[PDB]
Amino acid sequence: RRDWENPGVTQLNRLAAHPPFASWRNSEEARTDRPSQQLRSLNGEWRFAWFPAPEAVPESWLECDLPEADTVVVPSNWQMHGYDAPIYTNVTYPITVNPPFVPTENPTGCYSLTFNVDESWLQEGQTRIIFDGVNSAFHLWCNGRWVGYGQDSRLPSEFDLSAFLRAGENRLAVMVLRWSDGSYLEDQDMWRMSGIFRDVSLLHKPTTQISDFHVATRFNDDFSRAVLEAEVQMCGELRDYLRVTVSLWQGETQVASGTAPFGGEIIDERGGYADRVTLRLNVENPKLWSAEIPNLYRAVVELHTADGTLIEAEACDVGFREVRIENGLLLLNGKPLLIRGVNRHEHHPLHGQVMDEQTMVQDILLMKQNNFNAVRCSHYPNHPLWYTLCDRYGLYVVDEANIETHGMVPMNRLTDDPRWLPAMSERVTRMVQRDRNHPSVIIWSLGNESGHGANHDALYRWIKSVDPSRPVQYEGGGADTTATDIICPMYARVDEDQPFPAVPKWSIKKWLSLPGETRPLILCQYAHAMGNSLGGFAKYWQAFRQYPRLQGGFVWDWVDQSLIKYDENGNPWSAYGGDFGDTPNDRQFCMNGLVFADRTPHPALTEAKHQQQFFQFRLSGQTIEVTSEYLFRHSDNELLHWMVALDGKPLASGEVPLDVAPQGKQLIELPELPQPESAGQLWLTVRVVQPNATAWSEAGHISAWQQWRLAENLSVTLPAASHAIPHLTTSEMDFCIELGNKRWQFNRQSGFLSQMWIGDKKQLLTPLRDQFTRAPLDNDIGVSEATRIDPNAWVERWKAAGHYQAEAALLQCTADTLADAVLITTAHAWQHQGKTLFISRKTYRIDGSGQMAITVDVEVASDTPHPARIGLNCQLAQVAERVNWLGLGPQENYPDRLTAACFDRWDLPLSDMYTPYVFPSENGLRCGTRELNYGPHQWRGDFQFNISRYSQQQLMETSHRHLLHAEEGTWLNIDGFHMGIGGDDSWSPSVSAEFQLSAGRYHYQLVWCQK
Amino acid sequence: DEANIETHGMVPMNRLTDDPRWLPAMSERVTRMVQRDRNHPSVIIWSLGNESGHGANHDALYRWIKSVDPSRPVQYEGGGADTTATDIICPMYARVDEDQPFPAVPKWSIKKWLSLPGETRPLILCQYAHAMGNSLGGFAKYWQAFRQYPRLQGGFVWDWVDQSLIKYDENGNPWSAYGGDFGDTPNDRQFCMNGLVFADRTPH
Amino acid sequence: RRDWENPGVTQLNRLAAHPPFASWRNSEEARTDRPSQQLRSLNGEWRFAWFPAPEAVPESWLECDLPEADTVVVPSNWQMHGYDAPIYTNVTYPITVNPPFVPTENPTGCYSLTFNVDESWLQEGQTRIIFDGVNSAFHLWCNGRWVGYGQDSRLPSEFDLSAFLRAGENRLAVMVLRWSDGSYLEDQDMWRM
Ligand SMILES: O=[N+]([O-])c1ccccc1O[C@@H]1O[C@H](CO)[C@H](O)[C@H](O)[C@H]1O
Ligand SMILES: O=[N+]([O-])c1ccccc1O[C@@H]1O[C@H](CO)[C@H](O)[C@H](O)[C@H]1O
Ligand SMILES: O=[N+]([O-])c1ccccc1O[C@@H]1O[C@H](CO)[C@H](O)[C@H](O)[C@H]1O
Ligand SMILES: [Mg+2]
Ligand SMILES: [Mg+2]
Ligand SMILES: [Mg+2]
Ligand SMILES: [Mg+2]
Ligand SMILES: [Mg+2]
Ligand SMILES: [Mg+2]
Ligand SMILES: [Mg+2]
Ligand SMILES: [Mg+2]
Ligand code: NA
Ligand code: NA
Ligand code: NA
Ligand code: NA
Ligand code: NA
Ligand code: NA
Repeated sequence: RRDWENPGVTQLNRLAAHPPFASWRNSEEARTDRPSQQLRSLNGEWRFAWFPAPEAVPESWLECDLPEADTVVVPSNWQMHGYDAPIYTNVTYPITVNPPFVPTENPTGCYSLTFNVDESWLQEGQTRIIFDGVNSAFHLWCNGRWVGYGQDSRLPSEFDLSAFLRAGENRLAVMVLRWSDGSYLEDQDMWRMSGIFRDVSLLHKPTTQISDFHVATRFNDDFSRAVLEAEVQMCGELRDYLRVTVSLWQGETQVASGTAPFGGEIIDERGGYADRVTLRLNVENPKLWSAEIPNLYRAVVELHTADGTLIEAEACDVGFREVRIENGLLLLNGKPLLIRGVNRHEHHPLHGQVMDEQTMVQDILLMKQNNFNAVRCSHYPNHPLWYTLCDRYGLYVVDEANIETHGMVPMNRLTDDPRWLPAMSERVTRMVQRDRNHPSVIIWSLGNESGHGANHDALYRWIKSVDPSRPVQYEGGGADTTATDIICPMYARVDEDQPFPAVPKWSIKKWLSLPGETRPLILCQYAHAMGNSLGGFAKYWQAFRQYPRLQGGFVWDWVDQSLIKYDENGNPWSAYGGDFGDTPNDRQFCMNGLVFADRTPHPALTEAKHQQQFFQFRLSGQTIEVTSEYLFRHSDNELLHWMVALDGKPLASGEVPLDVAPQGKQLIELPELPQPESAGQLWLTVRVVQPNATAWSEAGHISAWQQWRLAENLSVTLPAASHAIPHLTTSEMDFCIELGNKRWQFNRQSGFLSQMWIGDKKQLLTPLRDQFTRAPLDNDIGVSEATRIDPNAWVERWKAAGHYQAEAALLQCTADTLADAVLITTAHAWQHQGKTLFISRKTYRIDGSGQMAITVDVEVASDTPHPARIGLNCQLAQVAERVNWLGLGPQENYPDRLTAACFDRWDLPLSDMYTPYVFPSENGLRCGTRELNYGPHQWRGDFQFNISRYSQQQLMETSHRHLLHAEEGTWLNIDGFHMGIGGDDSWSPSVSAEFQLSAGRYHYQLVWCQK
Repeated sequence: DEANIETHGMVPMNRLTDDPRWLPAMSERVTRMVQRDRNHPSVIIWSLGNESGHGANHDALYRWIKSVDPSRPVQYEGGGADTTATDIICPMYARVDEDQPFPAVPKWSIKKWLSLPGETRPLILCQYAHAMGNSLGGFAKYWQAFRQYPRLQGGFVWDWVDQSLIKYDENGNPWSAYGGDFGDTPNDRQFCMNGLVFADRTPH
Repeated sequence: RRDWENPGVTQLNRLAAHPPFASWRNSEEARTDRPSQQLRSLNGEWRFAWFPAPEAVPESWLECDLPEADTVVVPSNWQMHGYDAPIYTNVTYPITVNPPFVPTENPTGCYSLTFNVDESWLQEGQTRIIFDGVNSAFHLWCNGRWVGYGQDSRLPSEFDLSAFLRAGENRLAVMVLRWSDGSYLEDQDMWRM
């Protein structure tokens, strides 16, 4: 049969889909969500054997274990056990595109399990097996007899084993095909793996059972009254003595209960459903569910007899909330949402695509701690526990069908073809059937990157028809097609249009107002967090706040899809595309997360946290106005802390309880802040602290912050008469300056400061030179590759211009002695293929105090690409333990990504000054720095800097962080100016004009002195 | 042009048409018809089938056609003749002036149907005036209505030709047979003859 | 298999649907809607045998004409030739309602034809068979090898026979099932044939 090369066969003998069941036989257990004796896990140790194709599978395997098999844990992806390599390809399918056929060499995983079954399960009722996730298709045999087949790697497949099992020991055999016609619908940008990767279980249900149930909650105009309506269907023999009771509980309190015999209302000329019943329960003043306060009730559905004997019970958590689009706005409980979302793939660096509760809870907690209120299931239905957790912790979810055909040409080749309508419809319909009772799901999505075809239009209407309670979205075909209730583009910029033909990506602000357009706009993916990125994140947030119809978005994405590999000494390291011998591959494009694979945050997460704050502040005089962005709760677990500091030196602070209604404001008068006897800048910092711990945060959690510069007192105080005067020694090749136990040497042919001594100790490993380049970020590189250069990428514009090859030419080097100091003057030109790219003019003035004042004036040819930076650099001979600076921090910050950083005095171990991006590049800059301390040196001025054991050269020559090695000494990069990092996307230049170094002439000055 | 989908005998009538497991099967009956007949200018309206209730499968298919071929309206009478799966109010046997208010799927007088609150579509009976035996009494009352009301745009008489079959007697003489005459049972007897013309084309 | 008791399988190896084709190799003929040499009719006399269920059909029939078969005209409805009774039921299904199953006694018509194919059709190009109407479902074999399956009694089912024919005489074998899961969607008020 070759059922795995026929989109017309997506399954054989598979049971209908339905919401999570457990068949409790005790109502209270159902109410409490406790473990059910009728639902057994078959997870654990299985037998497994790998074959290169299904044809190679021995027939004996159906009857008995293969001696060559191994014993492995299930769920798992077999690539993670080393049986074959996982492949990282983004768009291009991992197999030849020739639908619906798959390669003849098709890795086949033969899993088997010998286990026991009690007669009690067989003597009555139905015993089914449930495979929550099998990638990508499989055949199932039980005791050597063929049971059935299933496709869709992301939804459960269940089969009735009642007639196949026997009391005692039984054997399951499952042949899993890596590739199948299902693969053409699974072209998501993620590792391509396979296997039994989600749970396997056995479920026992009575012959007469609850086969489906749907819960709806409708409200009156102000949400002070609701009706809970639960439709219940049965399978089995109808009998008049049968009943269904549906009860609603708020904790231990029973809120409502209704009982009815089967028999629905008349539907049409042939009657109604004799096998269904709908119970309707009124609820006054329901506690409403939202991500702010995830109030939940428990619905218990009991199937029983008139005399009271329970047959079985099913149940679910219920959240009272209405989701609707009106007048162009997405409302939840009648208030317009502001989605602070993120797309999250199911990824574990060691377990591959196998999810576990601990990881899930770790993700959720980090999300809520960082002010996210929503998640999109990019790009398939998730493991079932995820929805339970979103329901209870409180996150709005976009549940998305496992349909992605990105690699087709054109993208809608299959989605517009009716012969693929059935397979696609199963991917949508079965998801809705399984997840429609979860209150956390607020929007359905038809899949991802599959163009726009008529099949999407058919399925969009199917959903709208079956479940009017939730909007339907879909980005394919241009983001605003007839298959979406929400304009949901990916990577559309804030102000800049990208008018691609047929599927233009307009500026979001302009998109909203195109002729005839009225829908809300929520980006399905925005701000690509690959490497050092998130530049321009604030721009989105300012627009979402200013424009009602701009309702937010899902950042791309939560966690890097890096996998762990082990070196020669068995040490682990983070790998990406190509690292398993997979080819073609898309290299580092699999790492786009706000957190690394092991959940440590990237610095960008803090920028997200800050922009997504729920409290806004303005300052006026001594007055602070706090405005709450919560729609439903009062700030009842919040206090405001404030502190006033001069140049990092705290002068005063205090705290004020916050009591602001949702959407309201609170004024807070700060007490008279005394004046200050000292030059410097006074800064006010406020933080919102949650005094009490919550289900997702600890006591003392800071949820928001903001700063303002208050007065500044410029220094007008004259240094003081130098104790001594520096001496200049001139030789043919050098200018030397001596002062006390310090000496500076300037080489007359190079024109740079080549050496500095403190006593007899040399302080430099390489001379102090201008630097106009940076080891390229992922955003600077984009898609450019040696085999296919993208001449438009920043890195290629820089290379081509000669930025990385340009050599300094001396134009001038002079020394003069002044009354109290020595002045060195230098000028250099940087040229390439005879063009002058940059000209740097400087003065060094060394005085009686031993301070060295450096002034730098640079010219940049208007016709060369704007440079990555304009600074100086050097390799210091010293290695010191800490770094202390008065500037923005404490974490890495760049020009277009520094809103979350605060101006203060920070002190960190040197290694915290380096960001271990998997793919190395320029990293760890801190901007807005007035003073920097390292070892006995001190630099003062107004600059940006980074300091670490790695040279730019090394970072730009190294592709994996595990291969970097500390160089002798410390590399110090001190910049007058640094280009933004961008990140709107990572494949097209995205650094905003206001963040490019295009002024033509730049000036900066620093004072180097000994401390 | 009408898809080969009729599940009249189910209880309730949309049992299959509302079941996603039957969407595939239904879908091919509709998509394969459009793919075959879309270039004929005589086809001016597509129909989703007949007496199959109103199920979500119908809504999905209605949309698919609207999407693939916007040139022709889509109609479908199931579920009450004015559901969200039809561009045309297309009842079967609705009377001219007399309402028949059956529960869930009332059959209003056609004059009154047009003007129900919120209604604005054209009304063309998918089936009207049952030509079984000596019949067509009251035919003129429809025509008078069709002519006076712009939005009453006519209808399709039920039906063209009797489905009687020829049998031969003892003497070899042919005779017109109906339900049960072949030993078929259960059967619906003469309900198979409702045409304006006899099976041999002779007019009634 | 029992593909006829599974709404998940409405066809196997069937080609996509499309408007009426004739593959004219002369433009003026296509202009005038004249007959095309590339579109041939298989209508006329075929061999036919009736069985009470698919389980009763002999394997011999795939490769060899059944001597007891009769010669009858195609197209036709087998009730009209007297092999079984046509049934007139309006609403009530003619079979017990238990989708997607059908009765185990399921009248099966085994039709077959030996016909010629010129080498010219085989040296190049594609040769497909087109059944404009088969009620209600069927399996098709060509020269004893299985080709495919189809449902929906009112639309054409087409199969590529390019790899199955040979120049000269060829034999088709079509096993037509009276009832199938397709029957649940064919409850029109008319004779059931
Ligand atoms: O879709 N593409 O053909 C394509 C080509 C070059 C770069 C990105 C790109 O598509 C983009 O890839 C990113 C990578 O993280 C995401 O997968 C995103 O969904 C996709 O649109
Ligand atoms: O898809 N990618 O992630 C990716 C990374 C680096 C280079 C090319 C690449 O994908 C490639 O991008 C080009 C656009 O430049 C095309 O869209 C191509 O089909 C895609 O495979
Ligand atoms: O559909 N019915 O249940 C039903 C019951 C009794 C009488 C007619 C009837 O249905 C009507 O029957 C006529 C008979 O020629 C047509 O088939 C019409 O389409 C159907 O609605
Ligand atoms: Mg298949
Ligand atoms: Mg993609
Ligand atoms: Mg590559
Ligand atoms: Mg700020
Ligand atoms: Mg009768
Ligand atoms: Mg079938
Ligand atoms: Mg021969
Ligand atoms: Mg009927
Ligand atoms: Na907004
Ligand atoms: Na990616
Ligand atoms: Na408070
Ligand atoms: Na690098
Ligand atoms: Na009229
Ligand atoms: Na009739």
